[PDB]
Amino acid sequence: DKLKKVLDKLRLKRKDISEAAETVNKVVERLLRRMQKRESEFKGVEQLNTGSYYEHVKISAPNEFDVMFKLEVPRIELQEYYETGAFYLVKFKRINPLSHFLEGEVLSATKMLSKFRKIIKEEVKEIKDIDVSVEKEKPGSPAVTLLIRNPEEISVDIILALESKGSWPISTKEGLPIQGWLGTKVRTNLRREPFYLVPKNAKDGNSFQGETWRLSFSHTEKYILNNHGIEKTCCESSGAKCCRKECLKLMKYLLEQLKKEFQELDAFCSYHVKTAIFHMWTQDPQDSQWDPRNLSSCFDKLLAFFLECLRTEKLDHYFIPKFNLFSQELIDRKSKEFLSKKIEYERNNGFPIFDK
Amino acid sequence: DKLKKVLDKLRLKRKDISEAAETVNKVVERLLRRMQSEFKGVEQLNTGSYYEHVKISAPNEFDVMFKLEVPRIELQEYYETGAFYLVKFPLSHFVLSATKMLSKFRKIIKEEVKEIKDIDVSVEKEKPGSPAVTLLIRNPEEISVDIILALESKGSWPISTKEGLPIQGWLGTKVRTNLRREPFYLVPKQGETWRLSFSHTEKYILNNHGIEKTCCESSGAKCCRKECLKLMKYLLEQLKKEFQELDAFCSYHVKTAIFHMWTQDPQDSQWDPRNLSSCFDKLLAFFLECLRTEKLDHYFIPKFNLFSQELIDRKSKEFLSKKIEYERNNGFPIFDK
DNA sequence: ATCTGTACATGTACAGAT
DNA sequence: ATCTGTACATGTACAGAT
DNA sequence: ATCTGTACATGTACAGAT
DNA sequence: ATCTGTACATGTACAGAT
Ligand SMILES: Nc1ncnc2c1ncn2[C@@H]1O[C@H](COP(=O)(O)OP(=O)(O)OP(=O)(O)O)[C@@H](O)[C@H]1O
Ligand SMILES: Nc1ncnc2c1ncn2[C@@H]1O[C@H](COP(=O)(O)OP(=O)(O)OP(=O)(O)O)[C@@H](O)[C@H]1O
Ligand SMILES: [Mn+2]
Ligand SMILES: [Mn+2]
Ligand SMILES: [Mn+2]
Ligand SMILES: [Mn+2]
Ligand SMILES: [Zn+2]
Ligand SMILES: [Zn+2]
Repeated sequence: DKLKKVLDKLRLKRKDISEAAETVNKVVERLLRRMQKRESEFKGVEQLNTGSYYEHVKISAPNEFDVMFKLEVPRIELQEYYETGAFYLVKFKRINPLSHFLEGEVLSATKMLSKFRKIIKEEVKEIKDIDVSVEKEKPGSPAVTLLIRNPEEISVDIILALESKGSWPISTKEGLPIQGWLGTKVRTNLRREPFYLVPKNAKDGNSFQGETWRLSFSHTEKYILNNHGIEKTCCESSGAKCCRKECLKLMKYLLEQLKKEFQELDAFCSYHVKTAIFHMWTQDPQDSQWDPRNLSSCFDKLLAFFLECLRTEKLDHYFIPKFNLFSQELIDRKSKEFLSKKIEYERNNGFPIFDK
Repeated sequence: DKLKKVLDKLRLKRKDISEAAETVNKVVERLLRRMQSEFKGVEQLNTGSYYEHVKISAPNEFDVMFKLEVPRIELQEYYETGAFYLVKFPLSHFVLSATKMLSKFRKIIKEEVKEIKDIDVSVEKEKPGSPAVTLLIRNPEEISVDIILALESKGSWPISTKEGLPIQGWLGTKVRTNLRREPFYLVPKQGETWRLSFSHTEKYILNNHGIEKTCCESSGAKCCRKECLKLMKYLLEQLKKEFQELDAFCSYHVKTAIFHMWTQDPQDSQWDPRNLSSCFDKLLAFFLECLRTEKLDHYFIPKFNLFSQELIDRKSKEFLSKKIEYERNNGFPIFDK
């Protein structure tokens, strides 16, 4: 009852969805078209909608959309970047529209993301129907973000991705541990899907950065979010309804509200809570451990789990086990302790940040 | 005990599987070579008990579709039968006559089988009522192969199936929609009549049969759904072996009955291996109810009654009920031979 | 005359709305 | 409960290119 | 267009642990 | 008797090379 009314707050409205989806699809269509025209290096690029809005876990308002422009790159080998698991150099044996981005065998991420961005910037200029601009480039972002004033503000991340259809890299062998939850045939099929590489695009000044790519599994996460039960009928019209997505929404909201207020929490992002809950879904595979009548227990055990990840400084990538999103090298212990105390406070005081 | 012991008997042996399959693959590989003639573009889809892992006793009967992609055919229902259709609009020299198409198809097989000199393999006399060209093979052991000619249509499933495949509370709506996006097939049966085939859909179900995704997987629990199919298949095989009065029954009847039971009883825990006996017994009970009411509807085509008087005589159904009721109430003597 | 990328046409799970 | 807009998977048509 | 290569599902088999 | 783990065998989906 307490949290059922928070979810009612977080529920998107069909009117806002229509209006936001109407505009967003128009801009994305045009951008996809221009990509195909002339002698564009990105001809052949294909579209994949990913992220919260397409998983039906986008909360509060349909105001941020993530879409991937994926380019199939054949004949490709990969140099893992310093045993980090998630970052790679892309190389080419053979000797190609991507020639202008080559740097002798190795493919440049920033060169390719700059040209990409240039094309988007230009194509946005020729849009007089709607109020749309390109956000200033952010470090670490593989995206070209559109800022739309549809009266209301709307972000769109155009994510540039390489597509490889070969078997996933060995750093993911022990990843995606869904055998006791979605099972082994689901895991095999998912791992027959392509894998994706997005530009790391850091500006830390370290070697290789600028030619460093990062693995992406947004497509697999989209599948998992919309096929999340041990029973095939979970949340279907002739099935029982679980509270897995509702729990993700509340956790997302906790982090969003806190992040709006305290900039100490800049290190953190919603992908953290997304990863923590994929683990909880593996830990607690049965649909009967996400009964909507136990919403509070379920939300509380997800918080308990997240608290332990913050304290023990460990939150493994769901797809790349050896990569720790809560490593010291990524977030201070101070930043983690600060969030740990803020979560315990909300936890033991009636969640007053939900009423803001 | 009894039933575990019987299941041990019916279990195929790795060695016999290895021997039969390599010989069977040789003939199908060679036959499918030849076909791509008017059947160029024919693709091989393996079907039936052996490929569903419910073949019992011996690997001695294999089923194969040679399906043919055929575009924008008009379909027309046969006097409201449900499952039989006339087909209208390379294959020009055949309304598409199933009889005609089958015969040339047959002619090719026959011709090519005559060229095989490394395997003892002949073509069985044509059986009226069979859409199959059947091969009889001798390794030192007898093995028969059904080469099934199918048309493949990539459009919506016909209207008579709209209420079919009632898997919604079992395998669910997403599975049902994806299955119905697969193509549907048409198979020869009056001379130009074809029949719908869903062997491809039945193969997926047999191998994705649980309400939980992990059913019968390495990180899941075993159910006894396939063992019940095997036991019921065995009971009918042994009865037909002995009673010519049961000539009109076939294993597909048993298969159809258990699909209904799997829909009636969707939860994996209703098919617990610790409950093999009751599960078997309630399958027997359901099958007798089908006999008693003369009603066993095609799982994909609900109006089509496989147990109508028109196809199986009232006498034959009561004869099979008497014999099953007997074996049921006597501890299955027939399982002992 | 044919071929074929692009995009209309069809159907339905999901979840908001009445 | 039923009605219903969006997203998305797959089947097909046809303008414009061959 | 056709075929090999790869991965892992579905089986059977058999011994050592329960 | 049943269960676990390893070995052994076939089927099948699809990347990619020719
Ligand atoms: N740090 C990251 N590492 C790996 N994948 C990430 C990371 N950040 C985002 N992604 C992927 O990109 C998608 C879009 O990210 P985004 O930050 O918009 O979050 P979201 O999941 O869409 O939710 P919301 O935008 O409502 O916070 C994520 O769903 C995830 O699949
Ligand atoms: N009357 C029928 N109607 C529809 N499909 C049928 C019919 N008879 C057989 N089939 C299809 O052809 C397949 C092969 O049939 P067949 O007679 O070989 O039985 P089976 O299921 O393979 O089992 P087994 O040979 O072990 O008894 C079946 O599995 C089914 O898909
Ligand atoms: Mn998002
Ligand atoms: Mn984003
Ligand atoms: Mn068979
Ligand atoms: Mn057969
Ligand atoms: Zn659910
Ligand atoms: Zn099972």
